[PDB]
Amino acid sequence: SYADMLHDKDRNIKYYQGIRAAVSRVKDRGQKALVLDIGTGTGLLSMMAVTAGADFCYAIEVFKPMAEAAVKIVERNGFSDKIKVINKHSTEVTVGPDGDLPCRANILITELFDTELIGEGALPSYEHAHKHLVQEDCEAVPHRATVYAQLVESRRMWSWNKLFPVRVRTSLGEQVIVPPSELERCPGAPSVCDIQLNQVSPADFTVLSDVLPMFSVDFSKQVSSSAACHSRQFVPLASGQAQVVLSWWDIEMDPEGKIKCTMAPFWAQTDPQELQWRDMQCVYFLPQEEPVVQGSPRCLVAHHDDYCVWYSLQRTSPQVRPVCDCQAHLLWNRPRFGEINDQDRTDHYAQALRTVLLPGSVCLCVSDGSLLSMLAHHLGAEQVFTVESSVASYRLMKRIFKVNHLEDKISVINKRPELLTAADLEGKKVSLLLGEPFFTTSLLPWHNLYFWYVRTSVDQHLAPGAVVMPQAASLHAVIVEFRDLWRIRSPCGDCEGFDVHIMDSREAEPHPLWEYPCRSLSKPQEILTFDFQQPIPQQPMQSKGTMELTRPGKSHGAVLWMEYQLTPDSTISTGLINDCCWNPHCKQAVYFLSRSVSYVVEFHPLTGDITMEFRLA
Ligand SMILES: Nc1ncnc2c1ncn2[C@@H]1O[C@H](CSCCCCNCc2cccc(-c3ccc(Cl)cc3)c2)[C@@H](O)[C@H]1O
Ligand SMILES: [Zn+2]
Repeated sequence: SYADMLHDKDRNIKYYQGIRAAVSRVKDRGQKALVLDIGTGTGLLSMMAVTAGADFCYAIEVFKPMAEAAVKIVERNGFSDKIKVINKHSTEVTVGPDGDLPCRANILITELFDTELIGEGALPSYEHAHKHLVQEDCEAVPHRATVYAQLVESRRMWSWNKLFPVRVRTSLGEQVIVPPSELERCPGAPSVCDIQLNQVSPADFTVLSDVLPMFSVDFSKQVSSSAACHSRQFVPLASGQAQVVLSWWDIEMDPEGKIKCTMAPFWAQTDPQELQWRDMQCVYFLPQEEPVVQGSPRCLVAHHDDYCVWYSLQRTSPQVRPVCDCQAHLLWNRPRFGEINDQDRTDHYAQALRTVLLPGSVCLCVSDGSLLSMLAHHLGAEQVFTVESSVASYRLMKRIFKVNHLEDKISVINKRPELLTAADLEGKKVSLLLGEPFFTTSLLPWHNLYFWYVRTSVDQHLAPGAVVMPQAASLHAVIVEFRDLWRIRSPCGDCEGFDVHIMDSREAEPHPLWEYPCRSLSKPQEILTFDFQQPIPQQPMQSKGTMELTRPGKSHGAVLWMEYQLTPDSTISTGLINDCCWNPHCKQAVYFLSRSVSYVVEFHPLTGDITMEFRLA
């Protein structure tokens, strides 16, 4: 997490300018400059405050390992005389004879901000600090933040929050899978969706409002963690369906507002060429979509408690954070909603099924919260068994079956799919085991090989000449140059003249690369192939190999992903779709390196784990 904090020169330079100005304001009134730095991490901002002329710094860090690093970094840079590191939560910190501080500080520095601004406890930390740790009449860096909101319509972003009608073409015309009405009514998951709006095509949404300033936090004055709401009257820039609130904040480092960072996306700033990349923006969903009309004014309401923000449109006439009362939002993350609502993807799976559905086939469907079972039945399966391994998921799938009048056409088995019995299949044999494959708990692409393990575990229940779908799957890699993402894992070593070197097999990281532009240096190479049609070989699959770097640029990482061979005539990619183009529904794995790259990759059968190394050569 704290590798990103150092690579952000714009953040560091602005904190440094704020700290110089805030220490000078205090020294110039003839006063002792006493710094309280809540969330010191490395101590960088405490080291800045001393170079600026602060008399002492009290640097608070709750995470022991970081506290201990901060102690060593302060010593190496020569600041131990003027910086005391305290390993506690700021709310446990006291002023007194047996206290952490001898007296209240008069310069308050923090970096307790996430994408939502208040999600890392800034409101309660600042509250406790003004109450107990800081003088009235005190400098704060940052001085003030402001949260902005922009109302939009976005089929694509609304497809992260709602189940749409799903179409399949049967022999006897086109069929429609409709969503349970309670989904349509749900406010959705009571949590922010944090995205790089800079990578959203301006075609994917229509702006309905100006950028509205919704509220400000003044860090120099007493701050409340109390629930509040802020209403802004606005004039719709156009007519359409109010669906999504795009949000971001800016900070001012000084009382005059001269020193400023903003998280604003490209289209809300004056010059795209002056943009400074961040490791971003918020996407919220209105609890109901509703039409707005050009010229015809409405009131957008920002709500917040001590950690959470949420949005409503005030009724024309005319508060707990609403929660999911439909189940779906607790089982399906935003990407998964988007994935299920991709009609081209459903069409591609439909055509795969028309192929491998021999007359009177007996389908077992394996994949969490999957619509394949409904497609299978609509396309002429004799009988459909499906596995849902949680009660919540069992109940949601039964609910979707019921409202589509298929409650007696599809059997849900509520077990771990590998532990399935002959009686769960009503003594019938499976002619067609099928899946996406998708499982809720899969973090890396190959975790979905759990499908293959299940296929192995249930061999004895498969009819002779049983077809599997996917029939096979392959691990693919490509070496890439990242526009920006390298900074997430690239040691700083020197940070504004301060030495943080003490801060600066390898597990591949999952990342939604549709949000992180990059270009291919190698050609894409198939690394391992998995034959689902057969059991898992109980001996590890290895594969040494070479990838020739054919266009120039810093070889930043190997991007790994799955492809699934559905039928012989049909394949689908969770990685490259044809700057690299990435399937926006799945996370790809990145191996960070640290005229050719060489690899050892090994798949382990007892686990599904894959160990790998990528060395330049
Ligand atoms: N109350 C606490 N007391 C003591 N330690 C405490 C307390 N809370 C927390 N921590 C510690 O503070 C430390 C920090 S937390 C927060 C985790 C990192 C979040 N940045 C990531 C990020 C994303 C997006 C934007 C920005 C950004 C951009 C510009 C500007 Cl100008 C300012 C910020 C930053 C950790 O080391 C915690 O362990
Ligand atoms: Zn819900």
